[PDB]
Amino acid sequence: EVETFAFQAEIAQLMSLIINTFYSNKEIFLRELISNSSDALDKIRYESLTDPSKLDSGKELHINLIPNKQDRTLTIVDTGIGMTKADLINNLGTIAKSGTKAFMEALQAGADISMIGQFGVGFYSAYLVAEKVTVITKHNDDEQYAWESSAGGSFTVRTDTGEPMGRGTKVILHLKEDQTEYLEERRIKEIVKKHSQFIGYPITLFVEK
Ligand SMILES: C#CCCCn1c(Cc2cc(OC)c(OC)c(OC)c2Cl)nc2c(N)nc(F)nc21
Repeated sequence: EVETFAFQAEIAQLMSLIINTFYSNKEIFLRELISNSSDALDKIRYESLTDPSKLDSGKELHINLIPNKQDRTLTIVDTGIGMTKADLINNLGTIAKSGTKAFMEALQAGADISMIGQFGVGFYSAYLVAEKVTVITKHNDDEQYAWESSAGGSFTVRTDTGEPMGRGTKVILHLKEDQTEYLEERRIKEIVKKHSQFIGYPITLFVEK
């Protein structure tokens, strides 16, 4: 069964602001998601130092960026720690509520949307460029899940029966019609170099086709 959930009103409000604010500097979505990847790869590596079996679902620690012009998707893939169903439905939203409030106050005081990552809610910058976001994820302790949302106040979760990933997270950005620049190899390399050049994991940019 596909389960449908309501976001918290605060998360829904942050999502509308991201969607609705005039703000040209949309490219920062990408460092935010790569930085999320990097932090998740730090967590699995750190956990595997006192428990080596945590890497039996895959030893390689890396980030892939995969454009697809036909589907109009940019996918950010990591082999980090992954997320459990409790993360997807409850834990992450509980934390997000307070980083939301702070981010919202900061914008009023004169901060801008690019600073979102400082408030633990940078994931939502995905909606600068994406009309829908699908998150596929598998943690050692749980099953493989698909989370999805096009904003509008709700998200769904379901067991994922697609191709098993081992361990880690794929964020599939279904791009808005006017943001297909983020599918172009030269544009992605530009942004990675500008904002993500010191990530301590190999980042592979796949090419089409
Ligand atoms: C916030 C925060 C950090 C943790 C959640 N998270 C994120 C950000 C994120 C935050 C969310 O709530 C604030 C969130 O819920 C809608 C979310 O949804 C699937 C993601 Cl991917 N990306 C990763 C990732 N690549 N890998 C792992 F393992 N965890 C991740």
